[PDB]
Amino acid sequence: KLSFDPAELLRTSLNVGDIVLLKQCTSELTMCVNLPQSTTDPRYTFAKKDGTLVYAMKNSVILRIPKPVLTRQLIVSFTLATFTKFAWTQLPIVLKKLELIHRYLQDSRGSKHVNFMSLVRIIKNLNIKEATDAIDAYVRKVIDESMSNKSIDPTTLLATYWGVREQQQNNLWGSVYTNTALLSPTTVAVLPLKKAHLFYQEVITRLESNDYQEIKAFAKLVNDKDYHSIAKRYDYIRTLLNDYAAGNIEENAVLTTIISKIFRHIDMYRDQDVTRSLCGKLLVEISPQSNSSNFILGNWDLNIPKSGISSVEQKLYDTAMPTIVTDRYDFGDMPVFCIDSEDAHEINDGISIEELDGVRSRIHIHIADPAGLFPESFDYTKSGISDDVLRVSLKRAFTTYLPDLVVPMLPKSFCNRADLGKHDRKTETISFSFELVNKEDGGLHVDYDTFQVRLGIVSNFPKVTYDKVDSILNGDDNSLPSKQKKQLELLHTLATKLLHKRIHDDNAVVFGDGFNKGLVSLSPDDELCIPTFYDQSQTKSTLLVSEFMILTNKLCAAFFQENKIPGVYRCYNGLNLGNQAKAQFELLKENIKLGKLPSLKDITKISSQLSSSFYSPFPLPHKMIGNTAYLTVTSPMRRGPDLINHLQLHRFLKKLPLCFKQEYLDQYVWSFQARADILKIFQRHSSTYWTLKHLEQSGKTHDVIVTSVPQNGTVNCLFPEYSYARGTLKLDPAMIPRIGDTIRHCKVESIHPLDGILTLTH
RNA sequence: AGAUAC
Ligand SMILES: [Mg+2]
Repeated sequence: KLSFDPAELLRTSLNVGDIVLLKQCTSELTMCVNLPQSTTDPRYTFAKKDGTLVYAMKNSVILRIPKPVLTRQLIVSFTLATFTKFAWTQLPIVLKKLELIHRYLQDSRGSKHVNFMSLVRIIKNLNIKEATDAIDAYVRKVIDESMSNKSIDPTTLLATYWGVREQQQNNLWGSVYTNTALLSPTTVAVLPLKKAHLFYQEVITRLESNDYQEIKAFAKLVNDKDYHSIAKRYDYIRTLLNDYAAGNIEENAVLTTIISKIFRHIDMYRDQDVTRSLCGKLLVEISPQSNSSNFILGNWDLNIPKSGISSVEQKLYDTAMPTIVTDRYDFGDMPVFCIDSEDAHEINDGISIEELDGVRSRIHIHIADPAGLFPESFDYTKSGISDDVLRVSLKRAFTTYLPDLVVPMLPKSFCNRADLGKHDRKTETISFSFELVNKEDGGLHVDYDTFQVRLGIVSNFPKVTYDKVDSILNGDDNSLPSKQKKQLELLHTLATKLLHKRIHDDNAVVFGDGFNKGLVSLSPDDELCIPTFYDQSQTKSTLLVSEFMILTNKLCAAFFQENKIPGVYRCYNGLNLGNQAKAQFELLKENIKLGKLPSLKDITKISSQLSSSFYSPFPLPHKMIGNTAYLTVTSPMRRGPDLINHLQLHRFLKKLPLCFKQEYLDQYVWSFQARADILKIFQRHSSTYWTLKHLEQSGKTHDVIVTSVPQNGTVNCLFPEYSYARGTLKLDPAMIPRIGDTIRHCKVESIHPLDGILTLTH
């Protein structure tokens, strides 16, 4: 065991024996020595080289290496020491490689990510002496050769991480993202030498010369409120403030000091902690009157198009057209229900039912077929991907949905063509058909032998929204044909039994009330700048739609496995938990069978025992949805995993050579999981920004629920009324509260929206 | 933190 397989990360959860890097101890190795014991305290116990323990949140783990009292302490310590030693020895050599291959990976035009693993492999497999010979070809040989085994050397891994954190300080690499489920790094940006490293070197130089004269000249202009000259003269400083508020340079400490000096020289801002919000306030103050300014949108990793690389790609997307334009089953005038919101972009799904008997119904799930618009759907002559629009699409591994804006994974042209829901238009689908039988027990049974996958056509699309459907199933609405209206009631009654089945039979875990309140929508102004809040609805139509997609996705799992097809699955492992905690958890899991579903107060206590879901190149149980594999196909225009599962289908159904061998898959799943993580983050970050910006506009008291153990006399908390208003409370020393506890009257200390900071007193 | 849709 000198190397390990990245796959054991997916197969395993955090467990004792794991060797970790913590956010606390980024420069010392640690090792998990105990798991959480209760809901009262859900932290893991880690041991340092010194035998000193550390208790930390599962998510404080930045990277993970999978697996007589004194002997145990001794072997724990000597192990950690050995790994550190061999790690340190490589490090001066690794820094040299990092600077070097940074020359080959960099793109001159903007930030560009790379799989962190692929990167580690290059570090290991590279000879500096051969790379410097006047016969480059070598380096490119090592990079392509990174694809093979796929095993990874832990010490090189550790050293590379350390090397990157070091060269991060020179604006050579972006942040290292650590996936929540695997607890391991996924990707890191490679920032351009001239546009970021070098630019900020010249900035620092020009600002410190003649004892910070230009800092001084600038701060004067600000105090004299002459914003005009700032524009002509000091735009490089606006840039700097911008890169701080957006979160691009928040890790370069020189620049933070520079910024401290500037605030120190400005009257209003002089005494205040240097926070992105504060850079935002200033930058707003010295820039022409806007209506809103979400600066998170400037973030390089969020990677919205602004000049750059993505600005190049959208120049293609704007003029791209799916001229790839044949043996499909036609469903005729059979009606297809596309139950989406009024404010929807991509219509990926439709439902059709045929009532055959009182006992039996046949179901058709018509998924848009974006895979069809590309030569790769059918072309067995060329292995891999030749197409521009397709490579780009897979790079934007999902559509980016934010309260501010949306960035579709696919071009507008391809979306109009592939979209469902266009009435009386012959519309290509991929359709999954099967039959359900009502069972004697009142239950329901699914005939997998009915299950069928076909390339179809549909054209009869009833106009429907989750609301219209709901008012229909209440009787409020009767604008629909009685034949159509009854297919809905039938579908709704089928889902109810599907859901009841998933709970009692698949031991699925399904959430109750309160879980998605105060979500964020922008409203426009006298410009989308007004936040309005809502709850995600759990209704008859959502229940209907959801139950079927879940089922569709479960079945393609079965299909891909039985036919030995490489697919992108979505998995969920859960946590390794202490025996007393596993009972606190299990006690809640029987409550869902019995009829009570968990409250968010109840979930807060449980939330300290949950994992997150992750994509995988091979089947693993998604242990929430049920006890079985799960492969997402229902949203091929907005999820890359689904989109890839479709190209495999096109190949298979036309009995062609498949598009992807299993090896090409692991590379993409890494690419996808990376982009998935970034998006979860920036979704939370922006909505938080807006939750807080509203709490600012609204003006001192609110009720909260405790969500953490006191660390330095302070707890984490959340607002029941708002999902993205998470803060910290300074506990009153006069008295300690448990997790899930409510505190009704609380004083607001500070609010920093661009930073996500919310502070309170009791 | 799970799920669906977007
Ligand atoms: Mg829909």
